[PDB]
Amino acid sequence: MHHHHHHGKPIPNPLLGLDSTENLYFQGIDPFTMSTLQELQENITAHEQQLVTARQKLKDAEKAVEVDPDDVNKSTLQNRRAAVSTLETKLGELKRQLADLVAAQKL
Repeated sequence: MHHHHHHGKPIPNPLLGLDSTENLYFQGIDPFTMSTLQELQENITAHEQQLVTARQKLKDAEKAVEVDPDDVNKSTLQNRRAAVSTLETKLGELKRQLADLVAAQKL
């Protein structure tokens, strides 16, 4: 260099005590908890369309006791209506997986 300086510092002051910390922190994570949202909210929707269709399949089984009322086409109703019960059990448990999932898409 081609120049000079005259910098300096004063003497200390009687304030002795805690003067250092360990507050250093960092954060980052994969999106997998909401990749699971995108799968499970789609699982809700597909198991809901399979549930509207299970309603529609039970209406097609009512359409069967309409056309040929054997005790089976009425029991076959209770079977299609049993898929609606499968599907409905799922969607309560599924929409609750979401209420747990969704409450972690926050994090």
